[PDB]
Formats: sequence, structure tokens, C-alpha cells
Amino acid sequence: PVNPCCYYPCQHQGICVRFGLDRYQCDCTRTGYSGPNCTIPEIWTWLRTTLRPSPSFIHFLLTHGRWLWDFVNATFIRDTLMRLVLTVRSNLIPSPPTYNIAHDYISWESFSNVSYYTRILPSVPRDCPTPMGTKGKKQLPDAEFLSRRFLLRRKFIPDPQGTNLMFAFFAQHFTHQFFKTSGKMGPGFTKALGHGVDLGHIYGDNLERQYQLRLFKDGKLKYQMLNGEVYPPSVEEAPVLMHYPRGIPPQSQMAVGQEVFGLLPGLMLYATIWLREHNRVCDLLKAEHPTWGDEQLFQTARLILIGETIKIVIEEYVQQLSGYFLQLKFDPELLFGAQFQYRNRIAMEFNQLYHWHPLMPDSFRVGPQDYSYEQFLFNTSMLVDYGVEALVDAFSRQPAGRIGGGRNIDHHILHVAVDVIKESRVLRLQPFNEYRKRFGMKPYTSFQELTGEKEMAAELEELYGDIDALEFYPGLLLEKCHPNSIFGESMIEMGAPFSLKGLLGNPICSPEYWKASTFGGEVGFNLVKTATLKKLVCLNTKTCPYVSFHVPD
Amino acid sequence: PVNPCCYYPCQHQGICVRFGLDRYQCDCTRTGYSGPNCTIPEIWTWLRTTLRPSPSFIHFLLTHGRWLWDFVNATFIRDTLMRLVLTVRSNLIPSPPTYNIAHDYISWESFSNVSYYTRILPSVPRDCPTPMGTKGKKQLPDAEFLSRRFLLRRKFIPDPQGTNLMFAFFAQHFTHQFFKTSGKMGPGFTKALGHGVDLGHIYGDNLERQYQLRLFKDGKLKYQMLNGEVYPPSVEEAPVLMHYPRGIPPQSQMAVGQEVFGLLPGLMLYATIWLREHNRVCDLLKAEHPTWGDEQLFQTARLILIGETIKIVIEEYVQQLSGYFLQLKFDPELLFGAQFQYRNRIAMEFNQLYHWHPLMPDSFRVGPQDYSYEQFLFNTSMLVDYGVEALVDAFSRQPAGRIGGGRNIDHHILHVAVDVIKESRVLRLQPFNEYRKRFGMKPYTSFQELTGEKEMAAELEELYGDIDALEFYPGLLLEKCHPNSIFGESMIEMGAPFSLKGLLGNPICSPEYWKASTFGGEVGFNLVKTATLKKLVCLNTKTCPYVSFHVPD
Ligand SMILES: *[C@@H]1O[C@H](CO)[C@@H](O[C@H]2O[C@H](CO)[C@@H](O[C@@H]3O[C@H](CO[C@H]4O[C@H](CO[C@H]5O[C@H](CO)[C@@H](O)[C@H](O)[C@@H]5O)[C@@H](O)[C@H](O)[C@@H]4O)[C@@H](O)[C@H](O)[C@@H]3O)[C@H](O)[C@H]2NC(C)=O)[C@H](O)[C@H]1NC(C)=O
Ligand SMILES: *[C@@H]1O[C@H](CO)[C@@H](O[C@@H]2O[C@H](CO)[C@@H](O[C@@H]3O[C@H](CO[C@@H]4O[C@H](CO)[C@@H](O)[C@H](O)[C@@H]4O)[C@@H](O)[C@H](O)[C@@H]3O)[C@H](O)[C@H]2NC(C)=O)[C@H](O)[C@H]1NC(C)=O
Ligand SMILES: *[C@@H]1O[C@H](CO)[C@@H](O[C@@H]2O[C@H](CO)[C@@H](O[C@@H]3O[C@H](CO[C@@H]4O[C@H](CO)[C@@H](O)[C@H](O)[C@@H]4O)[C@@H](O)[C@H](O)[C@@H]3O)[C@H](O)[C@H]2NC(C)=O)[C@H](O)[C@H]1NC(C)=O
Ligand SMILES: *[C@@H]1O[C@H](CO)[C@@H](O[C@H]2O[C@H](CO)[C@@H](O[C@@H]3O[C@H](CO[C@@H]4O[C@H](CO)[C@@H](O)[C@H](O)[C@@H]4O)[C@@H](O)[C@H](O)[C@@H]3O)[C@H](O)[C@H]2NC(C)=O)[C@H](O)[C@H]1NC(C)=O
Ligand code: HEM
Ligand code: HEM
Ligand SMILES: *[C@@H]1O[C@H](CO)[C@@H](O[C@H]2O[C@H](CO)[C@@H](O)[C@H](O)[C@H]2NC(C)=O)[C@H](O)[C@H]1NC(C)=O
Ligand SMILES: CCCCCCCCO[C@@H]1O[C@H](CO)[C@@H](O)[C@H](O)[C@H]1O
Ligand SMILES: CCCCCCCCO[C@@H]1O[C@H](CO)[C@@H](O)[C@H](O)[C@H]1O
Ligand SMILES: CCCCCCCCO[C@@H]1O[C@H](CO)[C@@H](O)[C@H](O)[C@H]1O
Ligand SMILES: CCCCCCCCO[C@@H]1O[C@H](CO)[C@@H](O)[C@H](O)[C@H]1O
Ligand SMILES: O=C(O)Cc1ccccc1Nc1c(Cl)cccc1Cl
Ligand SMILES: O=C(O)Cc1ccccc1Nc1c(Cl)cccc1Cl
Repeated sequence: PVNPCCYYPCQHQGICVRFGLDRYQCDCTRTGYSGPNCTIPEIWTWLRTTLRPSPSFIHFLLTHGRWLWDFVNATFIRDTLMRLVLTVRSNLIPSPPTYNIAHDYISWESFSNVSYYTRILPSVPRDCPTPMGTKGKKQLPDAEFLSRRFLLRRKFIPDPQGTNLMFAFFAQHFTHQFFKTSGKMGPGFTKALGHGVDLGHIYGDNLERQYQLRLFKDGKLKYQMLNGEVYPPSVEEAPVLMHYPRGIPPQSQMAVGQEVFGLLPGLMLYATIWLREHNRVCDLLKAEHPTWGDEQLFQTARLILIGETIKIVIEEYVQQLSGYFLQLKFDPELLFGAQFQYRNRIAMEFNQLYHWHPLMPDSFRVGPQDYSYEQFLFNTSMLVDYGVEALVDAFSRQPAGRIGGGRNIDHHILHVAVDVIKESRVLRLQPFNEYRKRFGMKPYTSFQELTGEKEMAAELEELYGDIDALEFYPGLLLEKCHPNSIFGESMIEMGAPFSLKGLLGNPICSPEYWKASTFGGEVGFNLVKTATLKKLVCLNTKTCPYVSFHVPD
Repeated sequence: PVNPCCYYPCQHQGICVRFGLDRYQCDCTRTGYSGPNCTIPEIWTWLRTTLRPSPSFIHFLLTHGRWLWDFVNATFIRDTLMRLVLTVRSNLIPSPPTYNIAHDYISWESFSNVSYYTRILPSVPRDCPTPMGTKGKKQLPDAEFLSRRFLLRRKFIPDPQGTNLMFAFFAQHFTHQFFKTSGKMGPGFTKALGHGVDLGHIYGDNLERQYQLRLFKDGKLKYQMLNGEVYPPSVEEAPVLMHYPRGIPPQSQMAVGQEVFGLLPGLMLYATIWLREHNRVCDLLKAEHPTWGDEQLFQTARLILIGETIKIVIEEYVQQLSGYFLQLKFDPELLFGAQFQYRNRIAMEFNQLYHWHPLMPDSFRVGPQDYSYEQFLFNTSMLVDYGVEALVDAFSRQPAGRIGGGRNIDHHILHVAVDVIKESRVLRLQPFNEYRKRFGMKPYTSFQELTGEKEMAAELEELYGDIDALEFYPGLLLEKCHPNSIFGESMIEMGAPFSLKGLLGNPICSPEYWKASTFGGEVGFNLVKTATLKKLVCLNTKTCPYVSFHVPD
């Protein structure tokens, strides 16, 4: 019989619905296109497409000509373009969410059950001739061999954008609040039910964990004093599930919102920094409202820290990553005259996309010392030994690896990428070319056009058989890179829409929540508006070291 | 020190926030007002208030002049006005939701924890001089004595709008999918985590329950055959928790989505019809899609039945109790050019408001038979004995009681109204007049202005002391009802914003969901678009009885 939806016949966000025994129909509703396969353009769509500049042209404009951008940033155009960046990107993501691992169709279970990761494109049907649809071979390339030949680091390729480990660990810390895949429920299921910037990696994904982390006085979190410095509490003081190597003494075990943070000094670094910020905010709130109870001081402080995150993420984190000459601005009031949905659901493709393990180097240089992976991983002493000040300085000076290009994942953590590709076939993600079309890009006609070179393309031509069979995750990390950039063109075009919908879709960005009273007055509101990475560290430390998302020079 | 927020100083949705020892500050952001109390209006605010007609004047316009409304309904002005009713009403509701029983302030916990009912106006602070704020007596009037003197039915007062029991049972059935107060967690908590029209009273509030009702063949729900007619299955066949009187084994019980439905035949009547509807819809969808599995057939039928519910509710259910000459219309497309959040959280005020126990008659009539409360309540054979047709005919012919005016609750179920007022004091709901202001109405200056008479006004003035001490629920029922109507001025103005935000805020009404493909093509899309109370009943029965929300002339 053969399922007609395996060919992906519907174009431009049309929906393949199986009718009768062998036929199909495309629902081209509000797609801007008509006809059986949604290809005949409406008057406005045809006009827009011929007048639309290429995605690369827009990226070129945003990365060149300082004289124009010095002017733009000092004018109203900054706010006009930022609004355009917000609206155009985030509208590519369905809201309310559509599909999940169980349903390749809209249902109430896909809407209400927040334990699911959502998906933009439906899974490849289980009745297709090839696991990627119709094109390609019956068996996809070996996940170990594909990572070994194309992803394994032979030499450290530094990021030309000057990105450091301070960014890398921020990226990991920030993302692991909404990427919490369930080990028992399996792939496609999440434990971070907040689905965005909830800070559940500081406070906990569940209520009882939070209560266990809370000192229940002045709204503050629990903490311990080691060498005159404030650190996260021990397991004895806060009895919560923490993933530590079995046998390790409880005095060496620290307790934070996310279970996996104790395994890396870079992760527990930010956990300390943010904990110091929470209690600091409580002190400012208490001086402003001495009549407030413990519960209000905590909840008000959480929203301030949620606002501080989004501020730093957009104006510094994205600023370093995108390399835009356009000065980015966190201002929810930009969307106040627009049709925007203040909700978010984490997609599995955003999970796959955010596996930036190439960022990690060969070693971890802290001052005169150079620490290996076996010296750095699962180390429960390093954070206390050096302190926040010394480590933040050390991570801001060490270069990070280039994400795109290829052959840049250190062999110690390569197994992750292997499992990511394995998870992609379990989830049955559509080919890379299908996602290219979903995010408004032209699909690649050959492997030579993808990598931009002759060598690595020829081997991939033999393995996959066809370009329309190329997988999602390998495509993003093997795509040609414009010199000076951190990754390929697709990463920006696929990632930004998710990322902005997660940031600005946070309820605090809504007209209902974006008020002074929400953050306990003007003091709390200004802390959100003026927050910086530098102010996140140095205000919570004795001295102020070099702190940035980029290395010196 | 005296709490300043006990005076409710901040007007027009301004937020009272405690500062220092004895000081307060109003957050007048986006209220349309400025200053210390949000009392001085902006240029556009002053313009709106002076040109705005009174609530009772627009209600007058909608309920008078047949000839003008015949013209309007046949033109685009029908759609123009419906869009206005949709937008202006539902915007009075905070979205995303703000407060709950735990927090009288915006928090992440209030946003994320869906086990809470939300609220529109914050509670009366615990450290206020009087239980209702600053007004009235130290001890609030007795709950049982208030119900016996002002709410207890002497002579039966029927609805002047000719509303029947078919409406009354629909009301109780329809509401108990989003009104499910958790007796274990307490007042202000809810098991109905859908917070809207999810049909959890048919399928279940949780997944494990839903799976027990489902056949897992053809997307259908389980059913038993009695007298050659389709009925809900036994609890012996579908093992789900149902609240039946002790001594009644699962062999006689019937298994449906909502636990309390076995207590009333009228509730079980509507459980049957929708179950017959679900399986009838499954049959239609199976013919269009013979390659669909069980899971897709079930989920798609649910979306259709949700679509059918909101359709009938707006164009007939709301049409009956509103008494508008304007032909109401369910078209989600009306909101596609508007700022509208497709989400809903059930408020405690909507819960309190929807206690329409006055609708219930002195005795239930089924043709020549007249069954009392003892015979009707907990009856297990009445539905099977008579059938669907006979009971639909009976409930459609018998008039329901007038909700407003007072003194129209039968002595059998008066204890509910006692528990509503008692729950209101635990929830610490603000005074009636404070809620009047919040839904754009002038507060009553006296009890005589509220009632319309003299006797009950003077006795309430003795019990409460002040009009600003009057409670939410008693105020709604003892209010004066305009020209021949179900209830008073406030019931529309307070309940309509809650309802329309609940109905149109359903995700199926969003541009993403409101497609033909979501309902499995045009056949499923038309069943929503052409849904009727009559078509819900007569298409699922052998013969077609009298079916309406009003009695025959
Ligand atoms: C949405 O929100 C509601 C309401 O908040 C919530 O309902 C429940 O919430 C919690 C449980 O999740 C219940 O909490 C109650 O309060 C006491 C607190 O007293 C003490 O608790 C600690 C003692 O217990 C612990 O002891 C040791 C450590 O001390 C520990 O090792 C044990 O494992 C044990 O847990 C103590 O540390 C602390 O200092 C306090 O003195 C709890 O003990 C107990 O759990 C109580 O039941 C609420 O009562 C629940 N219901 C209500 C109505 O409030 C929902 O869970 C939430 N929903 C979601 C989906 O998140
Ligand atoms: C977790 O991380 C902590 C980081 O604090 C580790 O603790 C530290 O471990 C080092 C050993 O590596 C301790 O000794 C230090 O190391 C030097 C090594 O010699 C140096 O090597 C270079 C290049 O080979 C040579 O040019 C020079 O000889 C140079 O000195 C040693 O000489 C010194 O004694 C120096 O202190 C260090 O003391 C210790 N830190 C603290 C605060 O005690 C820890 O090992 C690690 N844990 C695990 C389980 O891996
Ligand atoms: C659950 O509901 C069922 C209905 O399905 C109840 O069973 C029914 O009970 C009624 C009495 O309440 C039975 O009526 C019988 O028929 C006549 C009725 O009298 C007639 O009507 C009026 C008023 O009564 C009189 O003025 C007329 O003159 C006329 O006679 C009577 O003669 C019989 O004695 C008897 O009452 C009905 O038949 C019966 N149905 C079935 C199928 O058994 C059931 O009681 C109820 N459960 C509980 C606990 O009450
Ligand atoms: C969000 O959705 C998740 C996935 O649907 C839910 O995860 C869990 O719920 C599933 C369904 O309850 C679990 O599936 C299991 O199904 C087997 C099959 O047994 C069958 O059901 C009956 C068993 O009593 C039998 O009568 C029948 O004949 C048949 O054999 C059953 O054995 C298990 O008991 C269980 O129900 C599943 O284990 C689980 N996880 C996953 C990954 O599927 C979430 O509950 C849901 N979340 C929310 C908040 O609703
Ligand atoms: C040396 C440090 C690192 C180690 C040891 C490491 C290893 C791991 C491990 C063990 C997992 C969980 C198992 C799995 O999904 O394969 C994981 C997942 C993941 N990693 Fe890393 N990685 C590192 C660096 C990073 C960084 C810097 C980022 C951020 C750019 C990152 C992004 C992710 C993401 C998004 C997941 C999936 C999380 C989930 O779905 O639950 N990793 N990695
Ligand atoms: C004679 C028929 C009815 C009976 C026997 C009945 C019974 C009850 C009972 C026992 C409660 C719980 C009271 C408590 O303990 O707090 C309740 C609450 C309630 N009633 Fe009724 N009722 C009837 C009719 C109606 C009708 C017609 C409506 C109109 C919609 C209605 C609306 C409600 C609502 C919304 C609740 C609160 C639900 C919740 O949050 O749990 N009732 N009723
Ligand atoms: C409709 O879209 C389909 C995409 O599959 C196009 O291809 C179909 O029609 C062709 C011409 O009749 C056939 O050669 C193909 O076999 C057939 N595809 C499949 C999978 O069977 C088709 O061109 C489109 N129709 C129009 C009018 O453009
Ligand atoms: C479709 C009409 C819009 C005008 C598009 C002009 C073509 C853009 O051409 C662009 O030129 C840049 C350098 O100038 C390159 O960096 C880009 O790769 C290339 O796409
Ligand atoms: C001159 C700079 C203008 C920047 C404003 C445009 C930002 C919108 O970004 C656009 O988003 C679309 C959806 O993701 C993509 O299809 C486009 O390629 C991308 O440029
Ligand atoms: C100076 C401009 C004011 C004219 C706009 C008046 C709109 C208010 O509408 C008024 O509502 C009253 C009910 O309170 C009715 O009595 C009036 O007839 C009606 O015009
Ligand atoms: C001082 C001005 C504030 C009073 C506001 C009262 C306006 C009249 O009341 C209005 O009735 C309409 C009935 O269709 C609804 O659309 C509106 O939601 C309702 O506010
Ligand atoms: O957006 C983020 O938070 C990180 C991220 C990851 C992948 C792709 C884009 C982005 N951000 C981002 C955004 Cl939100 C806009 C423009 C350019 C970029 Cl790189
Ligand atoms: O829609 C409902 O649930 C019925 C309901 C209950 C309370 C208050 C209003 C309404 N309906 C209603 C609506 Cl939603 C709009 C205009 C007029 C009326 Cl009577």
C-alpha cells in the first residue's frame, strides 16, 4: 500500500492527512498557499517571497558596517528591528504546541500532558520504506562510525568569535533547567515541567525539593560557610536527591536545584553564584518590606532572578553567540502591540540542537595549572579550593571550541553525540532538508553544497546515499561555516525561533506580570532591567575578577 | 500596626503593596490611571468613562427592539458586535492568572501549580480589623441563619425566561468538568487540571482513569447494552472510583468521567448522550480514515466533542439565559485579529457564582409521574426504566427555578448554600461592592438599592451593619433582577468575562488548532460548526423528543 505521507508531499507547513486506503490530503489552512500539495501562492505570499532577501543576506547585514549600527543603536530603529526579530522568529514555532512522541496530530493529550517534549515536524511514520521517509538506504550510518569520522576531535579548533568556557558553562547551566529528559519514562519525555526559564535548576523542578532547599527564613535558600565564603548546603542540611558517585562522603556532597550539577565544577559554580544572588535579593526585599513573610520574600526573589536571567541571556549571551552589530535589548513592552502567546513548550529538536559539546576543550586551565578531564569531572573540591573569584577568572580567559565545522568533540564526551544520533532514530526525526524547509530555508541539493568542500562530502554521499536522507543533528554540525562564525547558517535559523519564544513567552514578559509590584517595587524592577553577568558575579564576591562571555583580545 | 491595604485604597485594578511599617504604594501600571491611589484618569481614560453607557443600558439595548436586531443579525454587524462581546468581556480577566489561596501576589508557584483555583481580587488580609476588611461587624452573620431567612424557598418561583430542567442539568453537567474542588487538599484547590472545556467529566481528569473507560478499539469508550440501548458501562467492567452511597456494589454503578455523576439521574442522562455522541463520531471518522489506529480515532473524537460543546454553549445555552435578541455566534476566527491569550485558569469567584441550586424544582416530573427528592436522588434505575428520549422530553418541559431574587432554594439542598458562604470566609473573598468595582460597576450605597424592596434590606442592614460588608454569594442572589430575567445585573457582568475567557480561551479556538485537519477533515469540522442541542440528542436516539433549553409556549 505504502503511506503517501512518507514522501512529505505537503509544502509550506501543510498537513498530510491520510484519507481512505491510499490517498492523502494537504490542509493548507493559513499557510498562504493553495492546491493539492500547498504550492500555489496567494497574492500576498507571492509578493512577500519575491521581495524576501535570503537568510544569509540578513545575517550579513547584521554582522557588517559599524557606522550604520552605531547610528541604529542610538535611535528608535533599535527597538523597531528588535520587535521585528522577536515577532518574525517566534511566529515560526506553533503555540499552543502541536505534536509529541505519541501523537503526530493535534490532540488534548499533547496539549495538557506537560511531561512530553513537543515537536515542530511530526515523526517519520513507522510504515515508511526508509527510516528517513523514502530517500536513502534501508540502514542509517553507524552512530559510532559517524561520530568517529566526522565529529571526533583530532585537533582543537578554537572558536573565532572568542567564546570562552564561562559562556560554555553558562549555556549548560541555563539549558539544563528545561532539558531534563526522564530516565524511567524514556526519550521524548521531560521532568522540567516549567518548559522554559523557571529557574528550576536552582529551586527544583518539584515543590518538596524546593521546600527542602529553602531555609524558611527571610525567603532565603539554605547555605554553608566554607572558608568565609557562601556555598550551596550539604545533603545533611538539605536532604534532596543528588547524582553523586556512590561512596563519596555526604560532607563533600552539595545540594542544588538540578540533580546533575555536582558532577561539574563549572555547573556548581553558577549554582553558587545564583544562590548568592537569591539571598542578596531577599536582603534588599526585606529592607523594603519588613512586614512581608518568608513565602513572599522567596517568590518575589525568584521572579527577579528569572528576569535577571532573560536579561543576561538576550543582551549578552545571545550578543556573543550571534555576533550581531545590532545591540540586543530585553524589553517585553515591544510585544505589547502584537499578537503573541505567553506560553512555551520545549521541543525535542531544540534539545537535539542545543547539544553543543564541541564547546569543551582538551583540558581545563585554572591559573598556572592545567586540569585534565579526569581531574576536572566529578571533582567535589575544586569549587571550594579556588573559589568563585578564581574560577570565574579562569573560565573567562580560556577559549572554547567551535561548534560547527566538524571534528571538534573531545573524545571523553563523544559518547553523548553517539547517543544523540541514537535518540534521533528512536524519536524518528525527519531529515535535515525537511527542517530546512520548515524554518524558511532552501534544502541542499547535494552534500558538496552542505560541507562546502570535496573531501568530507564524498564519504557522506556514499554512507547516506541521498542528501534528503541526511539526519538532523549531524547536518547542523557538518554544515559549512562562514569564517568568523561559531556554527553554520542553520543553527541560527532553527535555534533562534525556539529560544526567543522561550525567553519572551515567559509569563513575566506578559502585560499582566511586567509591573513594578510583581518584583516588590522599583528596587526589584530595576534589578531586572540593569542586570549584567559582571553584576551577577562581582556583587556576590569579595573582589571583582575578569568576567565575560568572551576571552581578552 | 494597622494594615493599610485593608481599606482597599488602590482603585481601578491598582495593586496595594506593603512598604516599611505602616505605608503602602499603589502600582497604577496600565490601569489607565496615575497618582497615589490610581484615581486621576489619563486623557484616553477620561474620554472612555464619560462616553461609556451604563451596564443596564446596554443590557436594555440587547433585550429590546426585535425589528432592529433582525437587521443586525442578517448583516456583518452580527459579527462586529460578537467580536466586541468576546474582546471587551474577557479582557477583564487576568491572563496569565495572578493570585490564589496561598499568594495574594504574583508568583511562579501561582502560575505553575495548576492544582490551585485562581482569583481575581486578592483575599482579605488576616490582620484586618474586620473579617471583610475595615467595614461591618467583628463577627460575620451566621451562615445557616442567612440561608434560612433569605435563600430558603417558600413558594416555588419559576424562571420568567421560561428556562427548563434540561438547561439546569446541562449547567450542572457542563460545570463539573472545571469545578472539581479537592476535598483532601481543601478549599481553593481543584482536581480539574484542565481549567476549562476539556471534557474531563466524560473521559476523566487523569490519564489512568481515561484508559479504563476506553475500549481501545475504534477509538470508542466502553458501553453496556440495556433494553437494546447504549449506556455507560458498569464499574465492574470499568474499575473507576465512583462516589456511590455505601452498600451499592460496582455491579449496579455506572462508570463515567466524573465521580459524582451517579448521584443524579439528570447528570447520568447527559453522561449517556455524550458517550453515545463520542462513539457515533468514532464511526464517522473510521469511514474517512480506515488506516487510523485506536489512539487517533479517540483523540480526534474528543476535539470534535469539545468543539461541539463550545458551539452549543454559546449559541443556545448562553442564548437562553442571556435573553439577547442578538444572535450569538461561535466563530474562533473573530479573535484572529485581536490580542487574545489562548489559556484559562478557573477562579474561585466563578466557582462561588455558578452555584445555581435555585434552578432545582420542588419535585421532578416525568410525564404523569411526580418524583420527590428522596425518589430522584441516588436513583439507579430511573435512567434505564424511562430511557433517554423520555427523560429529555420531561426535563425540557418542566420549568426551572429563578436563580436571582432570593428565597428560591429548596430545603433539601439548602445546606450547599450554607457551605458556599462558609467556604467564602475561609477563602476570604472580598466584599460584593469590591467585586462590583472590579467588573466595571458602581458599588451599592445601601441595601435598599441592592434589593429593590424594603423588608429584606433592613434586616440585612442589621446583620451586616454596612453595605460594604456584604458578601459575594449572598449579594448575587439577593440582588434585584431587571425586567423578567433569571438573575440580577451583576451575574451577567461578573460571570460572562469568566465564561468567555474559558470558552474562547480553549486551545482549539487558536489559529494553530482551528483547522479541518485537527478534526479529521471537513466532516469533523462541520460536526462542530453545525452542532445543536437537538442534533446532540436526536441523532443519538431512536426517536426525537422535545429538546430545548426552554419550556414549550
Ligand atoms: C501545589 O501546591 C500544593 C500546596 O502547596 C502542594 O500540596 C502539598 O504540598 C506539600 C507537599 O508537597 C505539603 O506540605 C505539608 O507541610 C509540611 C511541612 O512541614 C515540615 O516539612 C518537613 C518535614 O518533612 C520532611 O522531613 C525530613 C526533613 O525534615 C525529610 O527528610 C522527609 O523526607 C520529609 O519530607 C521539614 O523539613 C520542614 O522544616 C517543615 O517543618 C510537610 O512535612 C508535609 O509534606 C505537609 O503535607 C502540603 O500539605 C500539601 N498540600 C497542601 C494542600 O498544602 C502540591 O504538591 C503542589 N502541586 C504540585 C503539582 O507541585
Ligand atoms: C580536584 O581539583 C583540585 C583543584 O584544587 C585538585 O587539588 C589540587 O591538586 C594538585 C595536584 O594536581 C595539588 O598540587 C599542586 O600541583 C602541583 C603540580 O606540579 C605542577 O605541574 C607542572 C606541570 O606538570 C610543573 O611545571 C610544576 O612542577 C607544577 O608545580 C604541585 O607541584 C603543587 O604541590 C601544587 O600545589 C594541589 O595542592 C591541590 N589543590 C589544593 C587546594 O589542595 C584535586 O587533585 C582534584 N581532585 C581529584 C580527585 O582529581
Ligand atoms: C427510582 O425511580 C424509579 C422510576 O424509574 C421508581 O420506580 C417507580 O416508582 C413509581 C412510584 O414512585 C411507580 O409508580 C407506580 O404506578 C402508580 C402511580 O400512581 C399513579 O400516579 C399518581 C401519583 O402516584 C396517582 O394519582 C394516579 O392515580 C396513578 O395511580 C401506582 O399505582 C403504583 O402503586 C406505583 O406507585 C413506578 O411504576 C415505578 N417504576 C418502576 C419501573 O418500578 C423508584 O421508586 C425510584 N427509587 C426510589 C428509591 O424511590
Ligand atoms: C502523560 O502521558 C504518559 C504516557 O502516556 C503517562 O505515562 C505513564 O502512563 C501510561 C498509561 O497509564 C503507562 O502505560 C502503562 O500501560 C501498561 C499497559 O497495560 C494496559 O492497561 C491496563 C493495565 O491495568 C490493562 O487493563 C490493559 O489490558 C493493558 O494491558 C500498564 O501495564 C501500566 O500500568 C501503565 O498503565 C506508562 O507506564 C507511563 N509512562 C510512559 C512513558 O508511558 C503519564 O502518566 C502522563 N502524565 C500525566 C500527568 O497525565
Ligand atoms: C564536560 C562537560 C560535559 C559533560 C561531562 C557532558 C555530558 C553529558 C551527559 C552525561 C549528558 C546526559 C546523558 C545524555 O543525554 O547523553 C549530557 C546531555 C546534554 N548535554 Fe552535555 N556534556 C558536557 C558539556 C555540555 C555543554 C557545555 C552543553 C551546553 C552547550 C551541553 C548540552 C547538553 C544538553 C542540552 C543535554 C541533554 C539534556 C537532557 O536532554 O536531559 N553539554 N551531556
Ligand atoms: C438537586 C440537584 C443538585 C444536588 C443534589 C447538588 C449537590 C451538590 C453538593 C453536595 C455540592 C457540594 C457542597 C459542599 O459540600 O461544599 C455541590 C456543589 C456545587 N454545585 Fe450542586 N447540586 C445540585 C444542583 C446543581 C446545579 C443545577 C448547579 C448549576 C450549575 C450546581 C452547581 C454547583 C457547583 C458549581 C458546585 C461546586 C463544585 C465543586 O467545586 O466541587 N448544583 N452541589
Ligand atoms: C502533488 O504533490 C505530489 C507529491 O507527491 C506530486 O507528485 C505526484 O504526482 C505526479 C504527477 O502525477 C506523479 O508522477 C507522482 O508519482 C506523484 N507522487 C506520488 C508520491 O505518488 C504532484 O506533482 C503534485 N500535484 C500537482 C498538481 O502539482
Ligand atoms: C531577493 C531580493 C533580495 C536581494 C538579495 C541579494 C542577494 C544576496 O546575496 C548575498 O550576498 C552576501 C554578500 O553581499 C553574501 O554573504 C550572501 O551569502 C548572499 O546570499
Ligand atoms: C536588516 C536586519 C533586519 C533583521 C530583522 C529580521 C529578523 C527576522 O529573521 C528572519 O526570520 C525568519 C524566520 O525565522 C527567517 O526565515 C529569515 O531568514 C530571518 O532573517
Ligand atoms: C457629551 C457626550 C456624551 C454623549 C455620550 C453618552 C453615552 C451614554 O449613553 C447614555 O446612557 C444613559 C444610561 O445611563 C442613557 O440614559 C442615555 O440615553 C444614553 O445616551
Ligand atoms: C465609568 C465607566 C466604567 C463603567 C463600565 C461599564 C460599561 C458597560 O458595561 C459593559 O456592558 C457590555 C455589554 O455588552 C460589555 O461588553 C462590557 O464588558 C461591559 O463592561
Ligand atoms: O537564543 C538563545 O537563547 C540561544 C540561541 C541558540 C541557537 C540559536 C540562536 C540563539 N539565540 C539567538 C536569538 Cl534568540 C536571536 C538571534 C540569534 C541567536 Cl544565536
Ligand atoms: O456562559 C455561561 O457559562 C453562562 C453564563 C454564566 C454566568 C454569567 C454569564 C453567562 N453567560 C453569558 C455570557 Cl458568556 C455572555 C453574555 C451573557 C451571558 Cl448570560
